[PDB]
Amino acid sequence: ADTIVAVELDTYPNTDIGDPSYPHIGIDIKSVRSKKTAKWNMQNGKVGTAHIIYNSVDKRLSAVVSYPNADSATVSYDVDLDNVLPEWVRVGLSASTGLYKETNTILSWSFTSKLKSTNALHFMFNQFSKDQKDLILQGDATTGTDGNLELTRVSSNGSPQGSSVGRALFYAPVHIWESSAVVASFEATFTFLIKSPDSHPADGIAFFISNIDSSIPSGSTGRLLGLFPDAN
Amino acid sequence: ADTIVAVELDTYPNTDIGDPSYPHIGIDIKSVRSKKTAKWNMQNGKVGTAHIIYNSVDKRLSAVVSYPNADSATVSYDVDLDNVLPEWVRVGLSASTGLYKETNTILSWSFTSKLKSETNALHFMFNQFSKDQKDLILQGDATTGTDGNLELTRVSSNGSPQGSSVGRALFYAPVHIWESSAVVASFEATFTFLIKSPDSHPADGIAFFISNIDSSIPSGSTGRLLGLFPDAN
Amino acid sequence: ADTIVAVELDTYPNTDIGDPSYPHIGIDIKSVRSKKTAKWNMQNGKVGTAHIIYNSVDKRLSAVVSYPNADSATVSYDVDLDNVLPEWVRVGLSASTGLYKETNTILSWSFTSKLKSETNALHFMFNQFSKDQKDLILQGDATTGTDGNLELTRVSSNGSPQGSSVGRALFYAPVHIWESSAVVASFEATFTFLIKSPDSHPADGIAFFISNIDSSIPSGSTGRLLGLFPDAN
Amino acid sequence: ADTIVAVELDTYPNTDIGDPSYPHIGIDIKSVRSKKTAKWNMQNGKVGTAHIIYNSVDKRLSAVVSYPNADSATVSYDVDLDNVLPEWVRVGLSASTGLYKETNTILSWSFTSKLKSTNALHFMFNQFSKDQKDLILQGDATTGTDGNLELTRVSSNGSPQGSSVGRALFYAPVHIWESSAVVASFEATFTFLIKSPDSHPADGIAFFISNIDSSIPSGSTGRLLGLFPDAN
DNA sequence: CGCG
DNA sequence: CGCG
DNA sequence: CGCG
DNA sequence: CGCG
Ligand SMILES: *OCCCCCCNc1c(NCCOCCO[C@H]2O[C@H](CO)[C@@H](O)[C@H](O)[C@@H]2O)c(=O)c1=O
Ligand SMILES: *OCCCCCCNc1c(NCCOCCO[C@H]2O[C@H](CO)[C@@H](O)[C@H](O)[C@@H]2O)c(=O)c1=O
Ligand SMILES: *OCCCCCCNc1c(NCCOCCO[C@H]2O[C@H](CO)[C@@H](O)[C@H](O)[C@@H]2O)c(=O)c1=O
Ligand SMILES: *OCCCCCCNc1c(NCCOCCO[C@H]2O[C@H](CO)[C@@H](O)[C@H](O)[C@@H]2O)c(=O)c1=O
Ligand SMILES: [Ca+2]
Ligand SMILES: [Ca+2]
Ligand SMILES: [Ca+2]
Ligand SMILES: [Ca+2]
Ligand SMILES: [Mn+2]
Ligand SMILES: [Mn+2]
Ligand SMILES: [Mn+2]
Ligand SMILES: [Mn+2]
Repeated sequence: ADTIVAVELDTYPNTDIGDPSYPHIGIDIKSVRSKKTAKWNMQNGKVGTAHIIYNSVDKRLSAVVSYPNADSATVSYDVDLDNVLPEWVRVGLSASTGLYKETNTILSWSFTSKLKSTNALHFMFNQFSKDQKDLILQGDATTGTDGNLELTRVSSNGSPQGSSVGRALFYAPVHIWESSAVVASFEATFTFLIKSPDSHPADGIAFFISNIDSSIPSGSTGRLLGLFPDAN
Repeated sequence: ADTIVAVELDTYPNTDIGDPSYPHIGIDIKSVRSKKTAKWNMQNGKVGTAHIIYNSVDKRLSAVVSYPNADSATVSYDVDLDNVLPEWVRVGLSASTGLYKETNTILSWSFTSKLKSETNALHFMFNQFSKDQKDLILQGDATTGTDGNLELTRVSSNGSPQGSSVGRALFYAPVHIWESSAVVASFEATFTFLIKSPDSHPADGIAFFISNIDSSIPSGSTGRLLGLFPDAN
Repeated sequence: ADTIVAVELDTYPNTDIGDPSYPHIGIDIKSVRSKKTAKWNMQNGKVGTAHIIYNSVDKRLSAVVSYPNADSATVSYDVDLDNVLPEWVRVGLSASTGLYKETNTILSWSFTSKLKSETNALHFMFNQFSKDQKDLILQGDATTGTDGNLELTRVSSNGSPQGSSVGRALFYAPVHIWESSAVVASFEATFTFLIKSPDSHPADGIAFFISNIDSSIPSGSTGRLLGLFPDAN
Repeated sequence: ADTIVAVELDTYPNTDIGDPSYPHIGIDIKSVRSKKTAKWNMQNGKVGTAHIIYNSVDKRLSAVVSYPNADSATVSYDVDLDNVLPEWVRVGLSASTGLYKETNTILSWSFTSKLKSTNALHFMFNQFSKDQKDLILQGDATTGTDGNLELTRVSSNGSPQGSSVGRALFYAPVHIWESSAVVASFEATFTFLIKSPDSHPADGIAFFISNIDSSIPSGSTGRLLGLFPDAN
């Protein structure tokens, strides 16, 4: 399979596969069964912000998700990603729907990698164009609509569709850990708009790191958030 | 053909095809016959530095090349790159040898692109090069890992630079260099190099280039063509 | 006197002292009588954006001012700032009112300086302004904390802009803008603003300026003097 | 007194005041008695590198000190700096000598602060000039010698002097924590050269954060590393 | 750039 | 939100 | 920029 | 590296 390290924004509780009984941010290592979660006060129709953090010193992958004039949700997890991910990886955003639906609109996406042995990579998207050549769009992902990236399908009228799954990956491979490295670090930021006219919103957005050749697994709509082929 | 916009560091004056009678920095638009050149006091065996700058406001592609405790060579040229290059491009370094030889060692390479239309941005910095660099497309004789440097032309096991060589490094991701509905667009590019030649005739040179995404080394672009051009038109 | 190099956004044509017959962006070297101006379609009540750029290679101080879904105004001027400004300077925003009035609200302000001689660098970005901003020297009527914005000229409790007002924000740290033994020197400056006037005569304007470290608002630099100049020479 | 948060590079063991029996990196909160230390293989005469890290999510101040072709030393400590430092602070380098001497040469100094409520500050020094107007030099600190910052005094010949103390602070105050802030972070980097012809080298270099008006305390040469007035 |  |  |  |  693909090797997956993700930060999940789960909006629908799949209690069948260990999700808590409420919308959660979670830190996912190689399994949709998060290794740590937190209660997340999802605001239907409000534009939200996600900062994900890791360095080689603290070896702690942390994330904050937050809305204007509101409290935040934090989740952290201690993991050596040098023992999990290959040296070279791709970084990406994923999203899915199932029986229930939501828009998976990405307005902004920023990512920075540093290796003091210094080597560096930084990209920032605030507008998305119709032909975004430095993005690998997989599944139902689309660019150009209001200058935003729409990871799952949404009607001309605006109505989000169900049983949808799509991903954006940055075109260039990233060196996220080096053999002879003193410090390695990455920051990742994105703003999003999950809006659902149906009061049961599903299924969620995730930042992920994966092997370079990563592709949407067979039937990864819904509970699998476009990352995992099974709920193991 | 490929569309090429390059900054050439010509160490070998090919007077035959319009090169001045001396080693020159030049600004090359779609032709190896530079549209602007300047005298460059190339120092055999010394590590040197190249800054290249362009913006949508000044629409002026400029370059400075320099060695520690020595004077600089500057070249500028007014060109709307929105009228020359496609929207999406790759940025790269090229180098060649021919009748003579030189090492075309790159120790560092930095590039930044900005589009305010609310800014979109790409920045990469290489100070070490690994044996398996997946964020680089090596074409021709180009190789990485030797002293953690990028060697664009071939170097014998013995350490001596080889002749009739040509190789290019391109950054893996395509870059958006201009958009119609953008207010300001800009790029900076920096690289350090080591041109060293045991032969007192050093040839042929190093160049920063921007090109169509799918760009590839032209056949027989060894020598005066610097791995960019198929002909000296 | 203070030495001033400024980019003026003149909303009130003072034809008396060489302002063109319309609202203009201008490049001001040591005189309010700009050494280059351009027609600026100022939009009352709309948030606008200003990019200002200069390098040691092109020695050309350039500026773009623009509002969303509208054309830009550009101005450039060739000047060696190494021949004008001292080595160390402060960078600042200024604004004034006089016969009429306007709000001189600054929502954002970004500035970057680089000296490669191995690069020395300074960058600050303000998107919020707090009530107690210790990294800013407010002079005159300038104030912070109102909506998290910087209000260079006075605004009544009622919300209406006041006349015969002048205030300036300077970044606390001195900046090294040029060195003798430097190969490349550069600065970028960005700020968003809101000029809104209930009076259909809006006055007087906003300006980015560089100046000697100890620079201070000249006496009676309200109005056509934009808080930079003591006289209209 | 001044309010002090420092990362100490202690080269001489003052066992009198809790220093371990060997050269250590340590994380100092309001006392020269570090709240955590680590063994540091100081290389006399070799140029070394120091990365210091903190964010509001992990609330963990961490540091790595290292030399080329050698293993590193790490020290971390969990502390809310919003409960320790005032909102506005100055960031600085300090160094001292006592009975025993060393050079306290700084070749490089970089510092970055971020507040997503984004506000930002970044300065990088690779050369130091004779009149460095954006630095507040206190005590014996000097700039211009080889383009380096010399925090303690060193003879024309090169010989480092004893009972010396000097500090560099960046001119501008820094906002290191905001009331209504989602994320706050700072990185700090500096290269240094501690060289001692006397085989007993003392006393050390520190990165510090302090109240804006901070000044070298009375008799803070030696064990006090130019930060503390007493060894409490 | 140096030699014929 | 439906099915045991 | 609009009014005398 | 000196002093109990
Ligand atoms: O109208 C809103 C009603 C609230 C919904 C019920 C929430 N409670 C709940 C469920 N739901 C059952 C799980 O399976 C439902 C069908 O599964 C499909 O739909 C979702 C939506 O995208 C997807 O995650 C699945 O993979 C699949 O596509 C619990 O388990 C629980 O608690
Ligand atoms: O101060 C300026 C130095 C003057 C150099 C004079 C040139 N020396 C020289 C020539 N002249 C003719 C050049 O073409 C012959 C060489 O051809 C091959 O060698 C070079 C080496 O890269 C290459 O540019 C060509 O394209 C070709 O591969 C000599 O014959 C000689 O020696
Ligand atoms: O499309 C361009 C608009 C044309 C504007 C015409 C000017 N309107 C105007 C004048 N003309 C003389 C200007 O000086 C008198 C005003 O003096 C005070 O007001 C301004 C406001 O900031 C200031 O610049 C001056 O320095 C002084 O404080 C009027 O009298 C009038 O109305
Ligand atoms: O020639 C090298 C010999 C090694 C030195 C001894 C190390 N062992 C040791 C000490 N030393 C006694 C502490 O006080 C000594 C005098 O103190 C003065 O000198 C130092 C040097 O800068 C300074 O830290 C003091 O504040 C004061 O200025 C231990 O305690 C221990 O273990
Ligand atoms: Ca779920
Ligand atoms: Ca040539
Ligand atoms: Ca005016
Ligand atoms: Ca000590
Ligand atoms: Mn989940
Ligand atoms: Mn040429
Ligand atoms: Mn004017
Ligand atoms: Mn200690």
